[PDB]
Amino acid sequence: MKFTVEREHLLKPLQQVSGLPILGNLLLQVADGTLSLTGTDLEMEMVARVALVQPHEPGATTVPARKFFDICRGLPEGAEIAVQLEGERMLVRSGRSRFSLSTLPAADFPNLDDWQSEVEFTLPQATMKRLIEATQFSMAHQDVRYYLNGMLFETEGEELRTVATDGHRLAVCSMPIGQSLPSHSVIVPRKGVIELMRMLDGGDNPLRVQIGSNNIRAHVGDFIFTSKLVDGRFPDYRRVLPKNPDKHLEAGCDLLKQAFARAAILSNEKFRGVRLYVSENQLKITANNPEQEEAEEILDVTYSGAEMEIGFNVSYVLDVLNALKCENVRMMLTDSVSSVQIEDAASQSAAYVVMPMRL
Amino acid sequence: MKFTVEREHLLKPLQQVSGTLPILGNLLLQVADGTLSLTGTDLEMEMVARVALVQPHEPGATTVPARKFFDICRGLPEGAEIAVQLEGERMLVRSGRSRFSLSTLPAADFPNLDDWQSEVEFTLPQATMKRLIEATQFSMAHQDVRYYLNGMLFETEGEELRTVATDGHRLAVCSMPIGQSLPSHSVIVPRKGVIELMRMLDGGDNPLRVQIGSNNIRAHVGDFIFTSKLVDGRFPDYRRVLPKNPDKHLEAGCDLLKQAFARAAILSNEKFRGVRLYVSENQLKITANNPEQEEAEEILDVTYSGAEMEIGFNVSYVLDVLNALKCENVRMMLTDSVSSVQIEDAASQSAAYVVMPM
Ligand SMILES: O=C(O)c1ccc(-c2ccc(F)cc2)cc1
Ligand SMILES: [Ca+2]
Ligand SMILES: [Ca+2]
Ligand SMILES: [Ca+2]
Ligand SMILES: [Ca+2]
Ligand SMILES: [Ca+2]
Ligand SMILES: [Ca+2]
Ligand SMILES: [Ca+2]
Ligand SMILES: [Ca+2]
Ligand SMILES: [Ca+2]
Ligand SMILES: [Cl-]
Repeated sequence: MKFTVEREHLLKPLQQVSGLPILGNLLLQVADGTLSLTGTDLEMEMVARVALVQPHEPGATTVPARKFFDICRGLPEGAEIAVQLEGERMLVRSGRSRFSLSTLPAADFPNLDDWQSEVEFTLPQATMKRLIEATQFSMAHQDVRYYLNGMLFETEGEELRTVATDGHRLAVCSMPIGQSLPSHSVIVPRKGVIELMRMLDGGDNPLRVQIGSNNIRAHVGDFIFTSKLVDGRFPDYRRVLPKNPDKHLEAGCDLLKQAFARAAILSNEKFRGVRLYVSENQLKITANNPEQEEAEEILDVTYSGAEMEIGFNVSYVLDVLNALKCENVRMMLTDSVSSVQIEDAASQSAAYVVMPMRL
Repeated sequence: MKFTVEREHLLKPLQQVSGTLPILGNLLLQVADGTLSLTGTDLEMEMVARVALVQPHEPGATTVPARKFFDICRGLPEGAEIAVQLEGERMLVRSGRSRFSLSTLPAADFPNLDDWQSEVEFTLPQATMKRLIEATQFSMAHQDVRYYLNGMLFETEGEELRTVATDGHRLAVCSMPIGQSLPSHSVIVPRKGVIELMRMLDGGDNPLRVQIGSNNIRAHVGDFIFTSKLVDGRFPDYRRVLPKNPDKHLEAGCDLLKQAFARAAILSNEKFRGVRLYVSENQLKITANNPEQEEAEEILDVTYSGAEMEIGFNVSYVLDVLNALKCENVRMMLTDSVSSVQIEDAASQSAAYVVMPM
């Protein structure tokens, strides 16, 4: 096995394939004019292809991922990196820098089980990026309900939808993708969502998604990502969206966010409850803590409904306002014993639900 | 106690004073004559910020949670006027239609550092102190049982102020002229004091006034006064650590040398971090290997016309120096395989670095 490749042609591939010792190595394969690099953690896998325009010789080995990445990154910009197998070592040469790395046999590099694609679609990368970003923050972390440690991907009609919830707050985003789809849904593990997201530069290469019974695959240009799905049953987001919230408050996102952020300073550190009092075109936010410190914020907003009060966890609300990254926000209220739904005031494509607190 | 001050006049002061006994988490606020004073302390050191009060005010003192008050002021919008008043045992903070009520602890409970007398004094540009500290800070020990090494020596000699830092394995020294006839004197400033002192030099034309007592150092810049306790004990003599006659002189590009070491370091021992240097006529070779028998080799062109020699080093120590240096070329000054190396900017003798061989 031998190849010589420009440093910069290896850097993006190496970042994508980087995260038993062999799981800490990358499989390198020279075949039919192409260098393929594979990383895996047994739950998921990334394969990056690099075209080889300089002389090369076929073969395959595995090499420590972090050391090989760090050597390539540490070489000077535009360096040519000559790689050859020599006995049990992998030699890396560029200028008068030489490195001998240990290897493990390509034969021992683990593969995901073979599987069949059942559902497939193509969409712009920017659309997948939007879907994931809109909701990623609401996924559970290492919860006993293992099926919340990931993101639902649901096809229906011509829409792809993502749902994330940690059992307390929920995020949902739907986008039309211009293809008739089966009604189907799957759960992608947390780490898979994150790796998928990192693969997307949002650029001009179409993203092709293939879904099997127990696997998902995403293909963009020179990169192919494969993950196991979470084998479990996800909650129905339709049941948590409030029935008929008829009290809509609209305000500038940044003004609302800064008012909540100040008030939060004097909220309970553990449960983070703040109270809202809504009246004719006015919002008052209050917060207090066990030491009886108090905050109050009054803002002009757009609101015409009945007067009401509601409490909620300000961290959950701030998470939403931070995810939204839009000029104006709509808070869709019902009463003091019901959830609130929050949206970009200009778009229904993403919706967030936060539960009421009694304070 | 009442004052109203523009947000922009409070943020920097609050940052400067904010850095289990609860009162150490509070700031002392004092309105007296034309001035709001803000003090923060941890019993070892103290920062005092003065703010001129041009708007109506009323005298008095209290203490308030530092982080909460800072976070409130910072979170208010650009240009906010911040009206403050003590009401009972609460401090009220108002701006626009934002209102906050903070807990207080009595000003009478706020600890003072003991009074002391100034014995040595001098003034110097902020930039000179920045230079002195940044040149050496990285070489201080962290939690060494030789407590005198967890800090920085500040020495006056002739008209020079000098800093020295060492952890017993590598050493940094930097000396700068300050144009005043000084007594010969040394003190050790605790590492936390060094960090806080450094942080107060941000970062214009106000000069620094330094006062040194038997057990304290104070620094005055602009409207800020920093005071620290000193560290007892017998600091090593940098003149003993500097090689006596390191007459083998190698010159190389700083960034070239640094990146060669940084690559070699990848295949060095993860704990001991050892690399080898082979110096020969106008050439340097760096090698590294680890317990898995992985190997790195770097060869560089340098300017060297002395005898051949080899020497081993902790590469982290060398990288630390090269990253501190900020210059085009470096001079490495060698003695033999079992003696320290001295490293300097090729163009300036104002700082010197010494690394022990391994
Ligand atoms: O124990 C000490 O005080 C002590 C102080 C400094 C050194 C030392 C020796 C050689 C160096 F290159 C740096 C530092 C050793 C020991
Ligand atoms: Ca190439
Ligand atoms: Ca992987
Ligand atoms: Ca939706
Ligand atoms: Ca209030
Ligand atoms: Ca003012
Ligand atoms: Ca302090
Ligand atoms: Ca000097
Ligand atoms: Ca070699
Ligand atoms: Ca000797
Ligand atoms: Cl509250």
